[PDB]
Amino acid sequence: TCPFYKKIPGTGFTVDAFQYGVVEGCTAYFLTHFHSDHYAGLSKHFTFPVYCSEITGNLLKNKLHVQEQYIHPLPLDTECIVNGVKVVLLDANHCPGAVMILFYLPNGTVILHTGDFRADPSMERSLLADQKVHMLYLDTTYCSPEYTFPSQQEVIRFAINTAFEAVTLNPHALVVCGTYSIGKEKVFLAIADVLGSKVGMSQEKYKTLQCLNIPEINSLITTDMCSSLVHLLPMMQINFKGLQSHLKKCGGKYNQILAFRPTGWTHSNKFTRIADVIPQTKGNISIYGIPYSEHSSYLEMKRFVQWLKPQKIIPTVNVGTWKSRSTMEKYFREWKLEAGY
Ligand code: NI
Repeated sequence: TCPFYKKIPGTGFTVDAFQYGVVEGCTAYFLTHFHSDHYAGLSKHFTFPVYCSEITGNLLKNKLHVQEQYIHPLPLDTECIVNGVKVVLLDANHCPGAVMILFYLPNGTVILHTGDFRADPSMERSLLADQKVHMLYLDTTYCSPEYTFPSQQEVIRFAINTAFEAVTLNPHALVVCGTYSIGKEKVFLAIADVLGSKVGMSQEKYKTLQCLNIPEINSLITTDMCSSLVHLLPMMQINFKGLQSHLKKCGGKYNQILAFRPTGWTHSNKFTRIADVIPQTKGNISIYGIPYSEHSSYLEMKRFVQWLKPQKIIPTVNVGTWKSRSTMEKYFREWKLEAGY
């Protein structure tokens, strides 16, 4: 059965609730983004209305074969009416097509569901600037002060310089990048761009990328692996065995692999600065874990919330243990007392 934090009170609406069967009283299902924990349950047999971004709608149609008649894509930053309720989708600064949803309830309550987000000061000049928000359903993934990581910009800088240096020293090195979902496409795109290569990948991943409306994409990606020196592979294959095996398949074109695993936060963020990051090496294979996050750091989340000043917060992540729930509630209270709302 559908949990309470996936329901929008006073509406016919749910958010990211497709794994529960038919939800009692649900007249429209919103989907914030195409990540599997959120889309779980959707397919070609789904016959209710789904509301989402254009990009998300492209993936529903082409990857899960949902029928066109039930996909309702909405423009960003635009007041829209859905079953008699005013809504707005806003960019979530998560993966491609990821939104936050503003709901304007009949009774005057205003609710913001962030879906999955990376809070940014640029959100303080969206349509959020104009009015008060009563409830905030918040992506609390890294809601604890030990969660620090660098900006996305600093991480790409590190990666571009690393890859550029290695291939310039050895023109027979291959660069490999791990993936398991949409998101983080800048990692592999920026590296291909500095090396003047296209990024090569399987047919299923190429398809997924063709749904994302990225400008001049046909110029960056390809399924011909032989013509590319930046390869994408599934994240699980980014280990010494998986990579040695892959190198075999390249038939003596390359004699070295430099690979990257984009993670979220790892505990080595507590001690090491981005400039100081070093790989794990075995033979002619090196692997860098790089902390490219698409979720708010603690400080980025705090800033957004203390700006917003919601009357009530409902977490959507880490909600399963009393210890986590308790911890999050203590931080909300601090933030509230510190800012004075
Ligand atoms: Ni996500």
